[PDB]
Amino acid sequence: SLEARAALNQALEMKRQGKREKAQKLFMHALKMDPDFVDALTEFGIFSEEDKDIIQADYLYTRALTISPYHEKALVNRDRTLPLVEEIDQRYFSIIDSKVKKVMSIPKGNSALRRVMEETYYHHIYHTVAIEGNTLTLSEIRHILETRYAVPGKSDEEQNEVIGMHAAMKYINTTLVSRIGSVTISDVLEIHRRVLGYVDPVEAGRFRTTQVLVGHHIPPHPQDVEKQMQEFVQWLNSEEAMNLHPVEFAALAHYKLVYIHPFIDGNGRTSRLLMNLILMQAGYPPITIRKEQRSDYYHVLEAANEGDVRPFIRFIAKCTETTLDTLLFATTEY
Ligand SMILES: Nc1ncnc2c1ncn2[C@@H]1O[C@H](COP(=O)(O)OP(=O)(O)NP(=O)(O)O)[C@@H](O)[C@H]1O
Ligand SMILES: [Mg+2]
Repeated sequence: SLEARAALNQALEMKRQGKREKAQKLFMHALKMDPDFVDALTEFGIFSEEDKDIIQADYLYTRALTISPYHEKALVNRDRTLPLVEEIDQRYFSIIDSKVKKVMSIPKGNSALRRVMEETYYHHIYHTVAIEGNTLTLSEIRHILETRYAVPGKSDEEQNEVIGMHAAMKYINTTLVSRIGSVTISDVLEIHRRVLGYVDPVEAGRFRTTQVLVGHHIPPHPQDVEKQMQEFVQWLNSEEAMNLHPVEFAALAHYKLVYIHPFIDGNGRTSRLLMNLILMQAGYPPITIRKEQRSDYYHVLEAANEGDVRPFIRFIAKCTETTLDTLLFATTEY
């Protein structure tokens, strides 16, 4: 209905100008011209809730959600599955909480833990670069970082990706983990400057200025990157975010940054480092997304882009448990 679209637009204009009696009559007119106008049902719901008309607001929201019989069934069935899913997901977080407390309880000086923390550190760099096509072996990465002599017939780009990750991880561990106060945009830029500096020092620590494609994802226009990065770091330091479970917080931080895709390259590596900063600041160890999980990783990011972030949170939860199980399993040393 062309009149319904016009009635709604004019209703939102009258609401903005504070004339709510004229807004109400236009909302009613929009629904008279198109009773199934989702946009007008939802907006008239928001308008109703502002006036503390909770029953009317709920009626309009529920109407918007149940236009056709298949929507009706979807809402009935979802209301049944949700509590069962909330309970399954919460159980999994409590299993992770239990294994974190077991790893944390282990005394820092322990011979077994310290050997394993070193071995996994190189494992973690291997996975974070190998997942984007880096063909370096675990032994080659140990050589590059322990000796600081290059490896034969393997591109300097691949080797400088490793050096950058090492530099970025050391920077986080020394400067950011223990530091008190807010996470700034400059903290993210400082991580990116080290992650990408040794491969592309012109672009390292700098937001992109061009339109890009990330697989199936359309990140914001470069003109909007800075605005969304300001809203992002506001959320990072928000009271809401500090009340989230660390794994959820770390997972959402990771997803939100790769969604914005603010750099021309190293967005994944930076997001995974920011993820591990948040976990370490909450007393969890750094976790790995293995090379083998690339397909699953991309699938849950695509699902997040299309309006459900829970599969991504579960995937990060899964990855966290695998890491904790690896630390705990290495009591074989002791
Ligand atoms: N559909 C998607 N939506 C959002 N982010 C995505 C999507 N697909 C992939 N990504 C992320 O974008 C990264 C690739 O962007 P890029 O700037 O090249 O980062 P990178 O650090 O070079 N790559 P990587 O090591 O694989 O994370 C992927 O690794 C994911 O973290
Ligand atoms: Mg890349």
